[PDB]
Amino acid sequence: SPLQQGDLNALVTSVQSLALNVNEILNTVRNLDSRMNQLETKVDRILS
Amino acid sequence: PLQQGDLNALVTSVQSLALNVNEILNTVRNLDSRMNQLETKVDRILS
Amino acid sequence: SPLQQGDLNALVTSVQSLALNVNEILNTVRNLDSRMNQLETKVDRILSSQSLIQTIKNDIVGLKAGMATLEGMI
Repeated sequence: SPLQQGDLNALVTSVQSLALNVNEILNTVRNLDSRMNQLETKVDRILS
Repeated sequence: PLQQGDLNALVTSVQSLALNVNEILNTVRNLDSRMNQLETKVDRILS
Repeated sequence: SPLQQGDLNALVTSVQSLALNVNEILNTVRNLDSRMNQLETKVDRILSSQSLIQTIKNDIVGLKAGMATLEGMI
């Protein structure tokens, strides 16, 4: 048989779970974005 | 059959990709940590 | 008959084009980590400056004490 589904589904599950993981990453960075909007509003206040 | 022994490179590459996702996790974590630092700073300022 | 590794090769070039973009974002986000650390450094600097601000507010409370003393008579 040719190259079988071993490495195939190995890399496939890898990239799929880690793509949903990248999604969770960008959600955490969205939390980061919100908190940096907060801090930047405070710094705009103090600069005013 | 096929002679495509060169797939191990791409396999370890997608593993390093897993490490890359965990590394952007470390990224957002360190940014959140320095953010907590500066938010304590701005709390001090507002006080 | 089972399919062949056209699935392998085309999907390889696709996932590799996307993974290099992931790694490019990783490069720029390490740069952004360094820049955010520098922002944290500068913010700590300005907070050390607001420590001189604390010293000056203590100077002002001393100054109001002195002004009350001098004003006491005339």
